[PDB]
Amino acid sequence: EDPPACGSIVPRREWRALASECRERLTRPVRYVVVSHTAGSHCDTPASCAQQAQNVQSYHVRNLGWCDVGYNFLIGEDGLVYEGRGWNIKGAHAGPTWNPISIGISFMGNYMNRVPPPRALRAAQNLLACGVALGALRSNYEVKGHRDVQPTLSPGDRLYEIIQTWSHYRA
Amino acid sequence: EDPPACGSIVPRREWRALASECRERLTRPVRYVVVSHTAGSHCDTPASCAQQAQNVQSYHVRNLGWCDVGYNFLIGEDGLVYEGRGWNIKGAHAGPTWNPISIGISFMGNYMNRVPPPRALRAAQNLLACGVALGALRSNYEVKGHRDVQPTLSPGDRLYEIIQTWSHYRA
Amino acid sequence: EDPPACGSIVPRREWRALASECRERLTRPVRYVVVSHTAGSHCDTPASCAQQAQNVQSYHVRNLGWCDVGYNFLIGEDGLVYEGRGWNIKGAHAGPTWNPISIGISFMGNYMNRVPPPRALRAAQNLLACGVALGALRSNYEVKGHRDVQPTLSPGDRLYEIIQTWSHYRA
Amino acid sequence: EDPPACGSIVPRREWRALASECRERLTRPVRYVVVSHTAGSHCDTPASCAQQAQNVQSYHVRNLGWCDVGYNFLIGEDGLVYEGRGWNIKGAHAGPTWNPISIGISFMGNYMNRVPPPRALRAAQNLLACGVALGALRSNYEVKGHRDVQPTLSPGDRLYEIIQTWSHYRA
Ligand SMILES: CCCCCCC/C=C/CCCCCC(=O)O[C@H](COC(=O)CCCCCC)CO[C@H]1O[C@H](CO)[C@@H](O)[C@H](O[C@@H]2O[C@H](C)[C@H](N)[C@H](O)[C@H]2NC(C)=O)[C@H]1O
Repeated sequence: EDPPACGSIVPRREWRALASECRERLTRPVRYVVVSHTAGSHCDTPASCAQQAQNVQSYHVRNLGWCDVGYNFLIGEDGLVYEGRGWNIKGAHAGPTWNPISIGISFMGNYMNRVPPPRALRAAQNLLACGVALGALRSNYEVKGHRDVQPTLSPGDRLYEIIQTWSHYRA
Repeated sequence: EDPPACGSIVPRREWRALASECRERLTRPVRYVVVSHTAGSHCDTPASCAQQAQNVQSYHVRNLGWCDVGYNFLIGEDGLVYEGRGWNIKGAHAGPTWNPISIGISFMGNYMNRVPPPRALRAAQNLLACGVALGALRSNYEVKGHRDVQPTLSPGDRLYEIIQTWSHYRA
Repeated sequence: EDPPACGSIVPRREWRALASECRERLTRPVRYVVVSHTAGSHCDTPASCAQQAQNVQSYHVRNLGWCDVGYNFLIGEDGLVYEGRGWNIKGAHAGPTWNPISIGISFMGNYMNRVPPPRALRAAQNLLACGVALGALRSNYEVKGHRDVQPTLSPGDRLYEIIQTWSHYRA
Repeated sequence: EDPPACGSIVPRREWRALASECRERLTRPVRYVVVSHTAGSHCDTPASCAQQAQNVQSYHVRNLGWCDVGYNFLIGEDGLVYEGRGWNIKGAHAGPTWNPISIGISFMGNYMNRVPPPRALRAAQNLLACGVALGALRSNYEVKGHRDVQPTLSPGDRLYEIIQTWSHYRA
């Protein structure tokens, strides 16, 4: 019934992100969502996750030389979502074919033999519903696992197994 | 005008590869080589390695819908090099910025907690030496680990540790 | 295969096409689409365009000796798509290398100094979407300029600039 | 900024439409499609037809005081479809009972003693199929004539007998 009717996100300033230099935009409404995992260590507190988001971005910006952390959003096990490039900026998370047409959300950690806590799954699914309500994502958007569009084990066997059951999943 | 027959490479026909639909070419001499691992199961016999190469290609062609296996060459633990897209066709292994200026060689297996056997490493260095002798690679080519140009664990912790010591490795 | 017959295409019979003698088939689904221009006269009415398509086929058949108009489909400035050899038959528009693995669509007119009207651009893009829907083209098909696969001016500088901005365009 | 709309519909702005002031919405997917003729002048080219859509709109807006042209979509004899109120906005073409539950498509011209060209009929069929793909029309919708729901000879005797032969028509 009123404008800002969706999910909470930790803003860039809050997790002390380096300023983005990316300018290429995505065309909303976006149809695809690609779920990946950072494949590294997980975090489970606002404190550790903010730090983890800073490290992921550092690697992408410092080492890979990218304009900003590749993901549009990051999901910490603290149950919070971390603002990446956002709903309107093209990400670098699934290749030249899917980057310009999807939203890349990455779960912080490695989920090959471990599943994310319920609160992390709720945060991600709450975020997608937020993207629909805002008009950032199509009402009939499609969820893919990173390994469905790129050769990689991401988002991890256990997590990949989870998203396959999701309402919007379409391999 | 010197022609060296230093190719102990297993032809696509020999490992029963599906025909390639790729047509884009690489401009020789190529300056970079990006080393990755398939992060899948490894193989130590010509027979099992031809089969694993088939699987890797099947994943890329049938699941990802690609023209061919993304790597220019694959390295088996059987100590043999398996022909991928070859020296002249641009591969799909390190992104839009690196694919067109590099040769991607991938070790079949996951090297986070395993090192490839000496014979696999010998195969890879001999393959790169052969590339220089043919004119396909610059004599002063630079080797990069996959994780140095893209966010990923590839080529695995132990293998990455090994290639960082290589003469041609560059930050 | 899939219920929806897609897009509005002017049937061969409607533009008074000479019967085709072509028999070689394409392998479904097709990966490539080569965009060309006829470099001939443009037409902006259903009548003038049915005539020009007849003229193009006439030149190809009667003067070049081809089994039919070499293009799989023709686009008119009248905003309609004119059926050539169709989705299932191999055309003659990009040479011995590409003809066997691509769909050739051609805009009727010379676009070195002119751009095709928006209706022609929309007709071309919906035809392709239709090809994908029909299973004739791969979901991840790639669009190429005629100049990218053969040494030619086709499809003309102005049109070439436009197809480069297309989502499925790959240099 | 991505690929354009299906059915190759000439956008409002392309046929130089006055801005719409309508707000009442239909709840897609819609169950009915009512076919009428404008009983106005006919046109057979993109230029003439854009002018006629302007004429029809001008009459409904300037003279009848409507928020926009009554029809959701207009079909020209040039074989193109012209965007009227579109898929989401309730039209004014079949009265208070039928306007809120149907999509109204109108053939530009008088068809009492004339049949519209095959392409105009194809554009109409193509428009309806693209409505389902978009999710605006019920995958299994129903088609009615103007005289089947209102006391009028619209869409004309000739055009009326043709739509009766359609596969989605309902008594
Ligand atoms: C200039 C012309 C180049 C093309 C010449 C080759 C002709 C035909 C090749 C096969 C087609 C590939 C392009 C279209 C495409 O299917 O995209 C891929 C997405 O999967 C799917 O659709 C799955 C369909 C299922 C969904 C059903 C609707 C990946 O995206 C890929 O696109 C490019 C080429 O493959 C690569 O540069 C890119 O590089 C890299 O390649 C490496 C695998 C690397 N590890 C990286 O992952 C990638 N780069 C980045 C930055 O992520 C790669 O991931």
